[PDB]
Amino acid sequence: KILVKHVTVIGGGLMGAGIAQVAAATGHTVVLVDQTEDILAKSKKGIEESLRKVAKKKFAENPKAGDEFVEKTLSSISTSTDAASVVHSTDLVVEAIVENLKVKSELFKRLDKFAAEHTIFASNTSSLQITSLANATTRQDRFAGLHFFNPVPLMKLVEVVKTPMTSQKTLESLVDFSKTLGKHPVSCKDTPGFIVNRLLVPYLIEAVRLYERGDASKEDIDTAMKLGAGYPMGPFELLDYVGLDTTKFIIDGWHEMDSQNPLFQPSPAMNKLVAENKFGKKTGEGFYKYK
Amino acid sequence: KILVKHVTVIGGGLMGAGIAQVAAATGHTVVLVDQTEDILAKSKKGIEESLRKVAKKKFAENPKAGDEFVEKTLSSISTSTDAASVVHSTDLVVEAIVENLKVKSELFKRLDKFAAEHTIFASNTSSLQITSLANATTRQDRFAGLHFFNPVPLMKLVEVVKTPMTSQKTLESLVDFSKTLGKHPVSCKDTPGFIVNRLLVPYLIEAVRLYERGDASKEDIDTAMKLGAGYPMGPFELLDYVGLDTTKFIIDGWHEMDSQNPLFQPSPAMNKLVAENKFGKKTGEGFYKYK
Ligand SMILES: NC(=O)c1ccc[n+]([C@@H]2O[C@H](COP(=O)([O-])OP(=O)(O)OC[C@H]3O[C@@H](n4cnc5c(N)ncnc54)[C@H](O)[C@@H]3O)[C@@H](O)[C@H]2O)c1
Ligand SMILES: NC(=O)c1ccc[n+]([C@@H]2O[C@H](COP(=O)([O-])OP(=O)(O)OC[C@H]3O[C@@H](n4cnc5c(N)ncnc54)[C@H](O)[C@@H]3O)[C@@H](O)[C@H]2O)c1
Repeated sequence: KILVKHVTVIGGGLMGAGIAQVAAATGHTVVLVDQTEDILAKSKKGIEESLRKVAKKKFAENPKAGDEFVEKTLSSISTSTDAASVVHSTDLVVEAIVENLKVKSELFKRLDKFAAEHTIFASNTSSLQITSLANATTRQDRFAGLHFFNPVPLMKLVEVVKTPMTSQKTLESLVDFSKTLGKHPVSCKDTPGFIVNRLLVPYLIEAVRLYERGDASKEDIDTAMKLGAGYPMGPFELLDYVGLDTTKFIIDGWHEMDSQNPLFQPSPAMNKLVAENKFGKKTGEGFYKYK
Repeated sequence: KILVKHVTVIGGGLMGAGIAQVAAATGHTVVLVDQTEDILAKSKKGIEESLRKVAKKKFAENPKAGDEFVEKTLSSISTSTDAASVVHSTDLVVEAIVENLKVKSELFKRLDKFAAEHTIFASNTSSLQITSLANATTRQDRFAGLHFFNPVPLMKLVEVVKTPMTSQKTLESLVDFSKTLGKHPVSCKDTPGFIVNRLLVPYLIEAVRLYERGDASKEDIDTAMKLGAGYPMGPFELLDYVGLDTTKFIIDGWHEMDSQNPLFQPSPAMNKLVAENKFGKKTGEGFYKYK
């Protein structure tokens, strides 16, 4: 196998900035690639802001050590606006840019030409096929899905999505890497939703459907799931936290890849808030209205 | 309305015992009923302990008022082998006997006679229609669902199921009662699974379906939902914990009542297990082996 040391992260937004911070904090050389040197500027700023928040907790009884952690860490993170030139020496490329088949495809198709032979490609896509992406390269044996959860620094889970073409050497390399990140890996097939989302989202909708038929109220349904099922958040809050447009996007996508399926029908009450920019907490209002 | 002071709890089983307990423990004057004397004894003995567990290790400050308290409470819990001889004065009958429509149905048709006027009837059924139980009487406006979660003394939720026949007086009556037990009531129509199980069980099966499909492993699914969703238990752990039969039951039932929904579509894998008495923990083997 291979030991991942140098990690190139493409896309420096929510997920990527996260994957960056974590890879660093656990002693990995990280190159953070995005489109504008200014995007990268803001990107890194946030990572610093997030690292300090973590430092006041992890080194609360010694701020000096705290301040060191942030410096040392944050230094292991370098940036670039052109992945093309920093990938001939990287061990792993973790992609987490716009959820768009066309765009990712071009990126990988291009990167497949520059990255070194041993380099592993991994997409953090929640809804596309890890197989489509992999076939946009001649490196399929070294391509997989590394699906993280937001916020990355906090979520201990990671799904290692394999296609029929992914070699066992690649996996082990990715499972180790994952652990080094202080995360816990679960093996999954290239199927819609992987594990979590496939069992979580259909559930969130059913709760909306149950609300639409008038059988119970939003408030009660949440209270019920939280106190009766032991869930951290009721389905209605959860949807507001992860964002309706995010969820809507995913659900419609599956719905197409299988329209005659009941579990994927569009929740009209859910297409309201979306078509009205009530996406969730991102925008201060969804099923609930936030301060 | 009615301020439920006296209570009758038909059935001293798992649920009955909790209700009986939590009830008396909250000022109410309970009465425990079952079929045999051997039974009634054990139920009350097992109550004591639980009370003490919420005593010995509970009541941090002053330990003293425990064996006193445990008596005050335990002392206000009569016991009969015939409900007919008691419903005469109670003002709330909570049934929690074997999950059988006929059996559960006749009992009610009977008690409807000997019962008092004001008296309210509630069933703790999880898989039957409250409406069809209420019609085994002529007190439909005072018959409702009272659904508790195991273990009663701990789980602080209670689903208050109303039939299109249940009266407003009868609901607020039950709500107040629910609240004076420290429990938090949520209202819901008489639909299958009410709220919780309606949203919980299809997910458990979906989990099992994902496994059967071969997409992932029992262990990974479990690790996934626990670490990614935040759930206390993985779908297969939880299933083995509530019993494959208990779960099989509920599903087949809702399936007959609607065989076209794929949600209720039974899982071969689960029948195969139940078909060879592997119900889970109460057998030491469900999807997992125990000892
Ligand atoms: N946020 C979630 O809830 C979540 C969870 C898991 C996985 N994901 C997946 O992660 C990916 C990104 O999600 P996000 O929330 O981090 O996104 P985002 O919208 O916060 O940021 C995407 C970043 O990608 C950059 N980008 C876009 N096109 C690019 C290109 N061609 N080259 C280089 N950089 C480019 C942007 O400039 C932007 O900073 C998606 O594929 C999505 O499916 C999202
Ligand atoms: N245990 C759960 O997870 C759960 C949760 C909610 C609701 N319920 C519902 O509660 C009811 C009982 O479940 P349980 O788990 O408490 O079972 P259980 O078997 O522990 O308790 C039922 C009690 O009823 C008694 N009984 C049987 N037939 C009787 C009759 N004709 N007259 C008087 N007493 C009789 C039994 O001897 C037994 O002690 C069912 O209707 C079920 O759907 C169960």
